Amino acid sequence: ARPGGDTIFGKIIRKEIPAKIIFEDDRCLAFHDISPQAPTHFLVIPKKHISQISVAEDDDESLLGHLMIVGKKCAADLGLNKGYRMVVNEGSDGGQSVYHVHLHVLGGRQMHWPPG
Amino acid sequence: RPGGDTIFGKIIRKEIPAKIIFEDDRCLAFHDISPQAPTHFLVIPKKHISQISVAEDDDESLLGHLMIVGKKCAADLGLNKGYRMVVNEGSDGGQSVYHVHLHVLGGRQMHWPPG
Ligand SMILES: Nc1ncnc2c1ncn2[C@@H]1O[C@H](COP(=O)(O)OP(=O)(O)O)[C@@H](O)[C@H]1O
Repeated sequence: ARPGGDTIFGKIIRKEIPAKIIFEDDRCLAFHDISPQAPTHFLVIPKKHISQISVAEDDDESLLGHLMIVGKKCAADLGLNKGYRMVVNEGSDGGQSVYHVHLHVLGGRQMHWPPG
Repeated sequence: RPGGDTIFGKIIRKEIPAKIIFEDDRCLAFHDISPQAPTHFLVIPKKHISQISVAEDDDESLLGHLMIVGKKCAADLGLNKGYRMVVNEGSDGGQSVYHVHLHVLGGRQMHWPPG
């Protein structure tokens, strides 16, 4: 197991391929999504490879919460003052495509209900 | 006031009924009264945080706890094919109640975009 894991996100974490990075620290990375579904759409990912939220450990609590705090801070820095939606997809019914935990943050338009 | 002045505060205080799934010292999980999937529940902190935008760095572990409780409840609700977790902020996010809440939806295919 490489730092960052074996998915495409591991290449982003290891800087092998570029991404438009909003924030980085020793625990996580936030970057814009290349297939945006809203005028602003970014991802916050842990540097630790957790494949899916369903396999997260109890002591990954802090890390998961950090993703959300980083998300909210990045949303504010990106000017999302009218609101936004955070999404985590799990497995096939959740529409998860990349098996590395990631938090979507979408805003800049009205989001509708249901959320897919 | 502890747990707040929203309907979710009333639920936490047991003043009105809810379809409670799980409780601990710091959070409550209950089925959404307006479900959008065959399983649709909420995980909420007992601490009244109005919205994710005002959460503080010291709330990190509590927020993560909502996600871990959500995953554990999803498993005990039979959701083995997946699910979607959602936090709405503000008007554009479609936030319905100004008390932080994590939605967990599954039991059907969730689609893209997520609203
Ligand atoms: N190299 C990349 N840079 C930015 N976004 C990426 C890259 N590769 C994948 N993505 C995005 O990663 C996201 C993965 O989320 P998942 O929840 O796994 O799938 P989807 O949500 O597309 O059905 C998608 O929104 C996709 O565009």
